Amino acid sequence: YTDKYDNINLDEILANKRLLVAYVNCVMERGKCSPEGKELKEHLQDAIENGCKKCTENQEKGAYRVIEHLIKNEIEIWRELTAKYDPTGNWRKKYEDRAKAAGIVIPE
Repeated sequence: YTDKYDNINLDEILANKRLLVAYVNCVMERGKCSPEGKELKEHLQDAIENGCKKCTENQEKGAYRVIEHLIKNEIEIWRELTAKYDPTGNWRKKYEDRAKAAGIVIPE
């Protein structure tokens, strides 16, 4: 399935810092996107900008895996992503509330 491909690529991105940086740069429009990077970026952007209006259930889950990872481990990147895609902050708040409910402490 294309879902399986997304899942293993997300597994790779979250495990390898080089891939995560390349992916984040692709999402932030400051680096090249591979075809899979472009596909995952579409859903991560949809998640932050629009609450994943067009994401399938598996795509939304995949986007949140990266969101929670960034909130917990790369807060500065999470802040850049939300300033770019959700400055209004309603979706940002929904995800931050979910991460806090998972016990993640978020600095101001």
